[PDB]
Amino acid sequence: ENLYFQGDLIVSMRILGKKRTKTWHKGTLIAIQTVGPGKKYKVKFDNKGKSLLSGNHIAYDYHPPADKLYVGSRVVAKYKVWLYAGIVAETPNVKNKLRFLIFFDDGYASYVTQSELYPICRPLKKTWEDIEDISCRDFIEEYVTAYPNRPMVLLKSGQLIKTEWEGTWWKSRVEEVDGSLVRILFLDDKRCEWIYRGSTRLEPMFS
Ligand SMILES: CC(C)(C)NC(=O)[C@@H]1Cc2ccccc2CN1
Repeated sequence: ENLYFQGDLIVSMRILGKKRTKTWHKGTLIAIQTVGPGKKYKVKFDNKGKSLLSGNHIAYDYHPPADKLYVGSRVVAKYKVWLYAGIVAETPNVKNKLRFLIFFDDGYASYVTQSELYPICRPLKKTWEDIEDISCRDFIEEYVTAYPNRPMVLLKSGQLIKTEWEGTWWKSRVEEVDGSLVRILFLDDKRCEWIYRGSTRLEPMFS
């Protein structure tokens, strides 16, 4: 069937849709289609290109209130600028200086503000199940289900550790810490990366 209304969605509303590039872009919801138990959402992007999308591949073009965001919520967030999908790993608290921690679908982790977040319209029941990379998907499942039990390594600036990159271990140094993230300096390459303190890319977490 062709619908005009479906839950809180209405044909003609402005929305965000996931493109094949895996970045998300503004468009208009031009149709809602049911095929038995299934639903699909036709989006006309602002370049005139059209996609027929599942409801987990559209997001509202507003920032949700704090009380609708949980650990495990499926969101689109500003990725450092593209909009990219992720999972809420932390909500605002004193220890994170009132920010949201996002685990993006590619494994990148970043703190963001409410104004950098958008809610996915029809998330899956197990919100991680549409994470394409299986290693990332399993990590998020474990993290979200185990929460608030979160093993993390306690690290201090100047500390020498081994960090993973491209499947091998590298000599590295902790440059700074920000909440649940650590900025690692790869010593040979002389460049830095922000990494989650519970990541098994930090050899102390792996071992
Ligand atoms: C862009 C980020 C994520 C900082 N990565 C890099 O710049 C990588 C980091 C790295 C680590 C060990 C050995 C070689 C390399 C090459 N550049």
